[PDB]
Amino acid sequence: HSSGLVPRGSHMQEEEFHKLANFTINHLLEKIEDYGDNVQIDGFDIDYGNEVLTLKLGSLGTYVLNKQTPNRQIWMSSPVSGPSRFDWDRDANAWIYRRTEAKLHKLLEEELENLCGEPIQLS
Amino acid sequence: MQEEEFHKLANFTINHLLEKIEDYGDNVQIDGFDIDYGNEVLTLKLGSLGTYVLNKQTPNRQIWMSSPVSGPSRFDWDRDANAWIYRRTEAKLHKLLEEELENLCGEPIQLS
Repeated sequence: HSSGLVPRGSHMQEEEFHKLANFTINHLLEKIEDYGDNVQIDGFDIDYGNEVLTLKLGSLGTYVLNKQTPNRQIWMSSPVSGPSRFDWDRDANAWIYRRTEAKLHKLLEEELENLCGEPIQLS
Repeated sequence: MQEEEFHKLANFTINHLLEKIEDYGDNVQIDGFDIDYGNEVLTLKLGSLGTYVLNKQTPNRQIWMSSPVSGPSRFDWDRDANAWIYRRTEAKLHKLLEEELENLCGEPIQLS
């Protein structure tokens, strides 16, 4: 909660990072948009622009996701768990927060069900 | 803090910041400068240097910021100082952004 851009030697080439990150973020936008149609959250609003993904859950809070290209990471701010950073794991084929080993899609699945009462499948 | 009062101040603080960083981008030369606001989120892309994100967290009555230099922070409104404060470090929101942009872009800025 004090450092930002930290150098690393296992540097995924910028081209490969954009493919994986663009595909993952696009998948999330489509599936969470369907989620808003099947549940009724007062103030629901998901949108993408200037490389940031924004999910407003009304009075429940706001999710923010964005690419941090210098670090080769996806960054997320959550109303439930705060900040986290995700790296691509070539052996698991998923985005992982190494401080806790939580997978990105499974974490959003777990938190959204607790907040809105209905399940979602982002895997 | 009343939810109504939180929305007033936070909209004022974020909007004030947006206009001043737009003027700053015109008077300095940053390759890839791009600032924008939409759906209550403020985004500052400094090209290859990274991306700032600021947004209101209404349940907590806080402004949240993600920085490529210092990472995450949370700000509360202090009625005696008239500023947003990160209580873990006592940093003011506008003074913190002033220091990092000057270090990054070489020119000073006035966000107060």
